[PDB]
Amino acid sequence: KVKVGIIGGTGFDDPNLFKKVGVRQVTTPFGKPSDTLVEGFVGDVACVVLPRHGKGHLIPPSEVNYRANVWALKDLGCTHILATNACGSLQEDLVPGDFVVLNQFMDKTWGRENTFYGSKPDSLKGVLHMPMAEPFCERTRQILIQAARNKSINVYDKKTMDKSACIHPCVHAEGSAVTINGPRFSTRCESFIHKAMGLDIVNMTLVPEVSLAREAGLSYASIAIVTDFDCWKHVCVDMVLEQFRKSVVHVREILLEAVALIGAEDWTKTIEANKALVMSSRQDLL
Amino acid sequence: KVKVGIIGGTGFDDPNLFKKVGVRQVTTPFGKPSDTLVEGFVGDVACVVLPRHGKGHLIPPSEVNYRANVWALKDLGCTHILATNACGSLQEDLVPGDFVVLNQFMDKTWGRENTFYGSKPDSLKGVLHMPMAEPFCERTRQILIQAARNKSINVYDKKTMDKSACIHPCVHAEGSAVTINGPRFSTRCESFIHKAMGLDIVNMTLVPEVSLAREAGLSYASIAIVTDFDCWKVCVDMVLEQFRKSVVHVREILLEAVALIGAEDWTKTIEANKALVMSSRQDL
Amino acid sequence: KVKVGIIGGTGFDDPNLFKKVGVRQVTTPFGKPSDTLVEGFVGDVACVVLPRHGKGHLIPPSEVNYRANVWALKDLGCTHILATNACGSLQEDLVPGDFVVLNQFMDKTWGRENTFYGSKPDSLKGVLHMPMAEPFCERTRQILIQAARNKSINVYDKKTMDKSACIHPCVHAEGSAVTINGPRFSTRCESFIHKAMGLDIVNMTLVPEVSLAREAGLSYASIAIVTDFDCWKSEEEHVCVDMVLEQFRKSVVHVREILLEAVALIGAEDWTKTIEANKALVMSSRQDL
Ligand SMILES: CSC[C@H]1O[C@@H](n2cnc3c(N)ncnc32)[C@H](O)[C@@H]1O
Ligand SMILES: CSC[C@H]1O[C@@H](n2cnc3c(N)ncnc32)[C@H](O)[C@@H]1O
Ligand SMILES: CSC[C@H]1O[C@@H](n2cnc3c(N)ncnc32)[C@H](O)[C@@H]1O
Repeated sequence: KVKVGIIGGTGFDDPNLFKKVGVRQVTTPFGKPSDTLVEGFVGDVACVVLPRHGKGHLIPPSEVNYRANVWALKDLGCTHILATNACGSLQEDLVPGDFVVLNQFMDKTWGRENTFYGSKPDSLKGVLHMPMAEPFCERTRQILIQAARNKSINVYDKKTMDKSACIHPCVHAEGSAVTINGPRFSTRCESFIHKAMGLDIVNMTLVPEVSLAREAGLSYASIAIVTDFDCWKHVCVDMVLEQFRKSVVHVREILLEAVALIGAEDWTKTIEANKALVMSSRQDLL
Repeated sequence: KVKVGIIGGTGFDDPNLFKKVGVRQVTTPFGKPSDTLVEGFVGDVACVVLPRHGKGHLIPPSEVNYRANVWALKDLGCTHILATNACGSLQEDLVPGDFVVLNQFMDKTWGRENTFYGSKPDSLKGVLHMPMAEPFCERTRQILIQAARNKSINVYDKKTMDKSACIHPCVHAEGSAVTINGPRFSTRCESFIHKAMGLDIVNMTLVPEVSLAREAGLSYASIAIVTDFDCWKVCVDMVLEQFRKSVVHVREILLEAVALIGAEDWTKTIEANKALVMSSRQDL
Repeated sequence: KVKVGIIGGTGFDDPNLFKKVGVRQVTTPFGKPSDTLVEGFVGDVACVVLPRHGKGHLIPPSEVNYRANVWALKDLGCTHILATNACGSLQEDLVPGDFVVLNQFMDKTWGRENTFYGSKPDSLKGVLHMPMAEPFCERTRQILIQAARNKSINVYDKKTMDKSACIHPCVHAEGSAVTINGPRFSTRCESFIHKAMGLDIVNMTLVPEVSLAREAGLSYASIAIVTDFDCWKSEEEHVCVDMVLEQFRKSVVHVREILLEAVALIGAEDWTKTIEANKALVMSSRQDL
């Protein structure tokens, strides 16, 4: 049976997705998650919410315990994780107030625990080399886009639609993220180099969250909230929080509809393949 | 009033900038600085100098306590930091013996403490997300450039001048650095990749020093010394003589830059520096 | 005079290279190596082999003690290190089953000890800034290439041969590697970005091994084994552990043949000046002295 975990980032401290049924404080083999987990239901579908940066946003991106957050949701029997991520746009048609259902990323983070497996005592025994060519669960990506359509939110696909058909605010049907380590924002030089590489948005939290989700055998998809233009075009904290304020109502609608849409389908084969993928990536056993 | 801290890179392990008035062996919340801080004056202007690599150049770039160095200067009441940074050139017009007053960078460092704030036990409490689009203090950059002019050094600005102004040796009035972790120098493949990205010089020490200075509310500017062509493109005695001549020039730039800083009002700039820190605290 | 160390990667967790003469259980000032080191002879040349990931391949690329592996081989008197490195191809002409005698790299690793020297108690006292423009030992590179020829394996030299002269499987006489930190494989986005930078292969273990060998005054060369296309070529078999191990199975005998012949070729030459130069480069790179 399906159970959807939700990891909320900047601006999503009041998800208001369901009346809470229960509240749970857990530990994992990798430490404590960012905060208490809040439990409830969307229809018949069990749902669990946690704030990535903890209540009060005291934890910076580089210090978030991504391993504990993902493993805590796995241990509650989540089959899916939906994530929100505030980001800066590197592209003219990705405008503050738009959303992006990411399908690609380039990793520029460092110093974070990015795998559950290793040779040290605070990791699980083994060597896990996971395929990441298409790093998200494509089924769950498409459910996020379909949820946007079902809630009458514009969807823009730059492959099949002229730029003049891009009506803001819109959900972009694809996009690539560069994940930088933070906590500072990029220089103009860095922003132009990321733009020249063809990346669409920049953010501090996607990785290693997406990677650990796949290690945990979970279907993961992110909805990126464009809160600013990165400085190739000026981003600051107050600018980001103000835009997320204007966009959070849509984030809620999409996530709410997405959970219901997940629950309406059979995931048996996908889940079995998620699990089999973890086992076939163990080099120490092969 | 103003007080200018100076962080001396390679070639400045024992700077003879001013008569030593006092010395300060301090400890910061983030550990010990690279060495004792030397206090004095340039005319009327208070000044503090420390060698980034310590006496004897025993501390490699990745192990320099950038947080302690910057915070120690802040605790002494510095309003500005001037820094020197030896570098390799990535471009044909940047020649050994030239200098660069950097205005941009691309960060390839890792494993260094690059922020004063966090939830970790060895940081101050808070989440600080600093804007860094133009990461230096532009007033202080122009002062280093003017100091070079005042000491009869050629200044070349490829935005406002044609190539005829690029007469060596010259101070390049803008430039972008890639900061690598070291300690090894780049491969030819790495050098060509950085060149293709349009970067001007490569160095090991600019970041996180520039980042932490802005976190500390301080105006910061770097004068980079071109010591070599990086290996995209040489007896040691000639290299050392040329570096020696470059150090004389940089010493003159720094002393003149301190006097230039002391001659202007910085009230509003300093208030803006501090306000940028406060408005960058997301946890508040 | 000469003694050749060998660091075996994937496919070499049990090297099986020569008759075991001595088994060394050692420690270094930087900790324990990945496994015991096996000493013996290839023909008349002394040789030492160790598995980079240890016997069970329980040590991931990010956690290998590169410093201890290299220093341990130095302490046993090695003058040379030959390394194998499994990799994915970023280029149409580098096909699974080919090998690459690397001559360049771009480093995207982090969090690994990459130098013997520093100011902390677990390093040697000093500051070493090594030049790395051409980061391999060129004589030892050419010996790997000659060893392929002596064993009737195709050699492809893009500088002197046309694209239609590339016959697979072949040893490529040059190539650039991007070293990523792992353990995950690259995304499609990352793979196309590395390809656009002109890199030839992607791998997780070359760096800092190559850098520390030069710091130790040793001649180092890597033979990269193309086990997959990296995921830019989606119309091919997508990279995974199982595919890598399967291709390595089909290639390992030829890798051993090149290694064993290269060891013999190294012993057949004089290295007095090259070793003196390796050592002098270390001393002239000390910036505390
Ligand atoms: C509160 S502003 C910083 C937070 O917003 C995100 N963010 C928004 N815009 C950007 C940007 N232009 N670059 C990087 N991260 C950004 C980051 O992931 C971070 O957690
Ligand atoms: C004492 S030599 C090492 C110093 O040289 C500087 N440097 C000079 N040239 C280069 C270069 N081409 N690449 C990197 N760093 C360099 C680095 O910042 C380092 O502190
Ligand atoms: C078992 S597959 C992963 C191992 O082989 C190497 N390898 C093979 N293919 C790749 C690839 N496409 N990218 C990165 N490393 C690879 C890595 O260095 C690692 O030790």
